[PDB]
Amino acid sequence: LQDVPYWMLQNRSEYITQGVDSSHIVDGKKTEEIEKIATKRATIRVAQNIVHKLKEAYLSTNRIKQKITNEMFIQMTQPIYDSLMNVDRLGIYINPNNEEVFALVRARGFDKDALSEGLHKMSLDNQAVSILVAKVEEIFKDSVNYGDVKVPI
Repeated sequence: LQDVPYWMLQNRSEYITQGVDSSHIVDGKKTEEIEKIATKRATIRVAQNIVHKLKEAYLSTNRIKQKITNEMFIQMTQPIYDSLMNVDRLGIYINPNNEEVFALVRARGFDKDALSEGLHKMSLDNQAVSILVAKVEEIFKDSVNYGDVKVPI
């Protein structure tokens, strides 16, 4: 395993459909296992980045009429995560100081009908669900501009 690069330590919130997370080496787990854990966490981070962007676009030029609270935004994380598809690990690295494994992942897509169904089972009205799902689609469409970038251009 290569050492974590500086770019993994920089703010990468612009790369919404990419996620970076980590796992320490743990008692009686070997590296391959820890890598699976870091990668799952990295994928959960993608869902959290999307939620953050939805909350951001809400609290702007928002068109959503309904009140959506912080708790409701948090509660969107699972339905988004559940809908993610074709999540590629772009990179796996080790921190030399503490043995901690870091993963970089990118979600290439999401299952739009699954997300819709999930949001419809929260207290989100029809218009809210439609705009939110639209916004997730736009995030994915727009993600081609960064794509699989590692070292930023």
